[PDB]
Amino acid sequence: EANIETHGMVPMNRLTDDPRWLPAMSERVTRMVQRDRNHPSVIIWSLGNESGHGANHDALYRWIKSVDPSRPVQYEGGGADTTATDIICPMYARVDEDQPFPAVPKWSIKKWLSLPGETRPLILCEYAHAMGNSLGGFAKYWQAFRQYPRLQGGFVWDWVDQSLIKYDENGNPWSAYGGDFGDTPNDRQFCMNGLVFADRTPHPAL
Amino acid sequence: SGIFRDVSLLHKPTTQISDFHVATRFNDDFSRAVLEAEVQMCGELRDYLRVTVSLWQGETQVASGTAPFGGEIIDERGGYADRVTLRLNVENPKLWSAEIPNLYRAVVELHTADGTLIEAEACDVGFREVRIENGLLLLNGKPLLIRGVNRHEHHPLHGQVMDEQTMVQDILLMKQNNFNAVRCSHYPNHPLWYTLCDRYGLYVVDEANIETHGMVPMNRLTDDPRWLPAMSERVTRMVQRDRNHPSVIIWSLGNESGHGANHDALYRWIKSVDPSRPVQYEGGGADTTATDIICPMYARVDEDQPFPAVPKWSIKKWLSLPGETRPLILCEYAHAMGNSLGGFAKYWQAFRQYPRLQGGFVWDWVDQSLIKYDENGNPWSAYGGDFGDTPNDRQFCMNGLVFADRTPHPAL
Ligand code: NA
Ligand code: NA
Ligand code: NA
Ligand code: NA
Repeated sequence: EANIETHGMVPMNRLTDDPRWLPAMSERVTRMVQRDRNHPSVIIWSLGNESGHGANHDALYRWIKSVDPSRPVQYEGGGADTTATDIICPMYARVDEDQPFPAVPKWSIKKWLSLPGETRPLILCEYAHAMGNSLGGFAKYWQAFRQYPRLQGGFVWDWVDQSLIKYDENGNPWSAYGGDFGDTPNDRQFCMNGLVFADRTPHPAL
Repeated sequence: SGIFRDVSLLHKPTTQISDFHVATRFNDDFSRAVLEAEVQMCGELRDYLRVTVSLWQGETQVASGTAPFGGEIIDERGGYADRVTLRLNVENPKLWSAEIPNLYRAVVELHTADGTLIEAEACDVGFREVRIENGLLLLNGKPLLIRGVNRHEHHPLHGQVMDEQTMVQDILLMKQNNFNAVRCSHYPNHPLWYTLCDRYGLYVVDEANIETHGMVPMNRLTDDPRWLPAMSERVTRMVQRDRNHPSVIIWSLGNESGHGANHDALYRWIKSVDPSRPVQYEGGGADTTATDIICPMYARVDEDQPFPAVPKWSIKKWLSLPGETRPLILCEYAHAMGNSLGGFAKYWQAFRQYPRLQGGFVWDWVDQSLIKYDENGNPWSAYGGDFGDTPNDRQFCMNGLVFADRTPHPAL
């Protein structure tokens, strides 16, 4: 995945729809493909994450398709099914329940496949948000993946808690999140979404 | 068996209207319509002969056209000298639908050039466009949601003889219980039925009288070209009879006859002769090349039924199978045998959530019970083998939302 996320912009595609930022975005995509295109484990290129959908995405999608046709390109931003992705790749679309947000709805993944004119496979780039005591309803996803041919799985969010170690005054280490370093404004425990702890000990969800 | 519909004498002149077709074409917002009436004559062609086609709404004549016989050039040999096609413009036509069944009256006059009437024929015209576009069945540009029921022609005292009073009672009860569509399971109905559906507002699936369900396999006759002439008359004579009715929105090739090459042939025949209506056919797995609509019977909402060559996928799953783009409308679902219709709300949740799930037709409208009489004279409702008839299938003829006297079951 290219090193491009402009999530804090308002709207999200404010830079990715601007041709002044097309040269900077183009180097994040093209230098990734030039570096990693011989690795067999890389099967899909991603244009980045949470940067809306802009014309720069469409351009860099087509660049990758011209330079390396051996790998699909995916990109979730701007509604998970834009012209910049070969795969319907939503984040946290539910199995049976629609979430009808105004310009970027998250249809239920069963419903999304049969929308008129939709033919791509669907692979969730993020699903089953493993924040703390979580992964409830995980079996519903895997029932749906096994039943529906174009539901070809997805990527759990995510592998490892992003906790950092701090030390108490007696020397004992402890796992720290968010604003435990004086860092403000922070987002507290939202960095810990892992199936495993930061020392790679498994959570029960694993 | 027997002579179970009307018998009539019709006197025509020797020079006569022998056929007429009414088509309606629209612009993209349906604000201008062209009525195209093709009229064919039989008998002596005279140069004085004329056809006038007039369009009437209530009492006001909206469009008229007068032309001698003579079609446009068709091929190297010419055109039909015994046909004439009139095109009438209608500005802002009142469109037909099941919600608002706006009807015009078309009159087709065969008359001489000095104005002497030879013979008139006529039909009700409903201006509507039925089309499948981007995987959805549209009526007048809007995606339909089919609230349908299958309806046999059954009367508990008269058997299979239909009368206007029972037809009107069925249509009223259907509309009063929020049905908008009826499937003619599984044959062309009495001719009055389509008139009443035109006037009251029901979408009709008009179905050829072809079911070979008892064959082994089911397509043993329908895949045999020796039976193609017999099947071809059941389809072509239905389309020639009923193609001017606006309530008929879909043609059906029949029911439960497998999938044979004769189905593919007759599908393509209808598509060539009448492109204004989709063709559907369930047999051979509900999604063959002989149907424009995925039209399974009793496919479940969420549960697959993976039968070996004719699986019934869950209707949500069926829509997204690779290469599948058609709308899905169950030709039969929610089998209303006795105390039934459990799980009916699951279907209607699925129909409302999924755009290409455009509804279906409940099996079925009326119990096929017949009345017998006990020794003291009291009537009672009889099924299956209550007439000494064997082999029989007992109470399986009673699958209705209403009793045979049209009293509602609780499922209605
Ligand atoms: Na799958
Ligand atoms: Na997070
Ligand atoms: Na629907
Ligand atoms: Na039955």
